[PDB]
Amino acid sequence: RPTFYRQELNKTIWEVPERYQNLSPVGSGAYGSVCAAFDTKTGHRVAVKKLSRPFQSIIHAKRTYRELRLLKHMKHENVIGLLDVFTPARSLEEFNDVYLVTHLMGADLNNIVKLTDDHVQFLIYQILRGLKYIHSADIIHRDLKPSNLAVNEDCELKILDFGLARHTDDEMTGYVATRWYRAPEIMLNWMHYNQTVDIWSVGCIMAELLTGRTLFPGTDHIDQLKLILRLVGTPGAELLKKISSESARNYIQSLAQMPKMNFANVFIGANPLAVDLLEKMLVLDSDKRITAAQALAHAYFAQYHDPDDEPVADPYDQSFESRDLLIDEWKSLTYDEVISFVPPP
Ligand SMILES: OCc1ccc(-n2cnc3ccccc32)cc1
Ligand SMILES: [Cl-]
Ligand SMILES: [Cl-]
Ligand SMILES: [Cl-]
Ligand SMILES: [Cl-]
Ligand SMILES: [Cl-]
Repeated sequence: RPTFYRQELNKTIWEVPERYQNLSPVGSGAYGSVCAAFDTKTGHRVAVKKLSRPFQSIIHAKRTYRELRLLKHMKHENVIGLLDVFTPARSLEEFNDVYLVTHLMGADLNNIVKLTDDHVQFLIYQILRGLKYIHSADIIHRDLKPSNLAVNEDCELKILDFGLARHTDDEMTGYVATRWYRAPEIMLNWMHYNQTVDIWSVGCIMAELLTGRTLFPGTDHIDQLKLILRLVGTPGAELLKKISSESARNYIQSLAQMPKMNFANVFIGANPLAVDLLEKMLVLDSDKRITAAQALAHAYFAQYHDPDDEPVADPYDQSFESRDLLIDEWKSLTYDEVISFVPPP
C-alpha cells in the first residue's frame, strides 16, 4: 500500500499516493474534478480525476461501476486507457472516494481545427482504427464529436468521453454542438439503435475537416432533420417500415419528397475517394452504412491501411447492465475492481 498525502485544491480535499506530485486544477465537468500532475513512477504528465458523489444513488453507483469497467477494458493506441485507479480507504467499510489516472490530454480536434488531404486521411484513419476496436467488444460510443477527440503535435489521435447514457434533454436543445454529430434515428428516437450510429458521427467529422464548416448546424432537432434530408434525401418505404413510432412515421410522410444531392457538388474540390467514402457513411438507413472494419479497407486510406496492425478487443461482459442491485452491492463491485487493477507494462 502506498503512502498517501492530503491537500485542499480549489475548495476540495485530495488524498493521493506520493508518486503523484505538483497537482494543479485543470477541469470542471459534472462527473468529477481534474488535476494535472507529474507521475514520478512512469515520468508522464498525467490527469488525476476525483469522482464527485460516486455512490449518492443506485443510478450514480451503477454509472461509477460502468465507467470503471469500461476504462479498465480499453487497451488501444487510439483510445483513452487507464494508467492507475486508487482509493485512500483501507477497507470496504470506509470506502467513499475513487480517483482515475490517464495520460494528460492537451488539444482536442477543435483546437487543431489549415489541413491537407493527407491530414484528413491520417486523422479519420485513427478514429476508424480505434472504432473497429471499440465495436469488436460490442461497445457503442454514442457521442463522437471533435471535443471528444484528443490530438497531439504529431497529429496522433485518441477517442475519449464514452457516452455513459448521461446526456440530458436540456443539453440537446437548440443551436448546440452536443446534437450536430448525432444520427437521426437516435436524435428523434425512431428505433432501437446500434453501433452504426458512430459511423454517421465520423462522416459529420470528416466533412467538417474537409470544408472547415459544421455539416448539419441545426437551430433545433427539426431544423437539423431538414438539413440532413436535403443532403441524403427523404426516406423510401423500406426505411419508413423500420421506424417503430407511428407519430415519427406520420411526421416524416408530411415532408415533400427530396432526392439525394450530388456530393461532388457539395464537397467541391475534395479528393474523389473522400467524396465516395462520405456517400458510404452518410446513409439514412443505418443497416446500409459502411462498418469501421470495411472503411479501413477503402482506397482513401491506402497509404495507412495495414491489416496486421488494426487489432480487435478482448471479449467484454456487460451482463451487469440488466442486473438490479442495491447501492452497497454496486459499491462493493466497484471496490473489487479498484483493488484488482493491474497497471500496464
Ligand atoms: O473520466 C475519465 C477521464 C476523462 C478525461 C480525462 N482527461 C485526460 N486529460 C485531461 C485533460 C483535461 C481534462 C480532462 C482530462 C481523464 C479521465
Ligand atoms: Cl507512492
Ligand atoms: Cl492513453
Ligand atoms: Cl475513501
Ligand atoms: Cl464538439
Ligand atoms: Cl469482460
